[PDB]
Amino acid sequence: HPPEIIRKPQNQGVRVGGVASFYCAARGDPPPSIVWRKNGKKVSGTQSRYTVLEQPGGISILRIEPVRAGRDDAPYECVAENGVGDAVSADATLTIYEGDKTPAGFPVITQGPGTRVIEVGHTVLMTCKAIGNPTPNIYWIKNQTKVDMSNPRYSLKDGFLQIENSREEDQGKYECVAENSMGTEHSKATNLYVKV
Repeated sequence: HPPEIIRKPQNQGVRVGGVASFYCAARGDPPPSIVWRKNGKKVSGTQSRYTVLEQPGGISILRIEPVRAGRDDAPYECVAENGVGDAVSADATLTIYEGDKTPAGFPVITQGPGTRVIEVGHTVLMTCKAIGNPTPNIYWIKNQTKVDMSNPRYSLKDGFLQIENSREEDQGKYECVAENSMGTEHSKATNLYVKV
């Protein structure tokens, strides 16, 4: 059976020097593989600044950082192939904004997470203060992948990430992402250290 894309990548508008990422998810029988194309050519995670992350659920993420004007702004494609003769694809473009040429209402992170040390068993609240029009959605990434918010110790409070009863496992490099219809901004990433 032909594969189907259950989550299409979305156009991204990002500031020069920032982080861009596209998400794609596909499934099928036989199970499909996902590849990313840029200007019609395969993208390889072997090249610097480009990273391809796979996760269970048929998920592939293309992450680019830092983005360079003239180099990374292009139409991309997610292509899901089953290896037996069928493929499907979905397009998404990366638009890069230099200087103050951002769309009006583009998300601004006025305070991102800062370097923090927390004692085991203590609660930490990581700040992400962002503004935009529309009001931005906020989500959290640790070590390049979305934080699993189904963890009962993790929750969002007005966009801030709360980790209760911290464990050594929680340590890592966190960033928040502020997104709306006008663009996407990643905060600088910072270390959470858990002191035992």
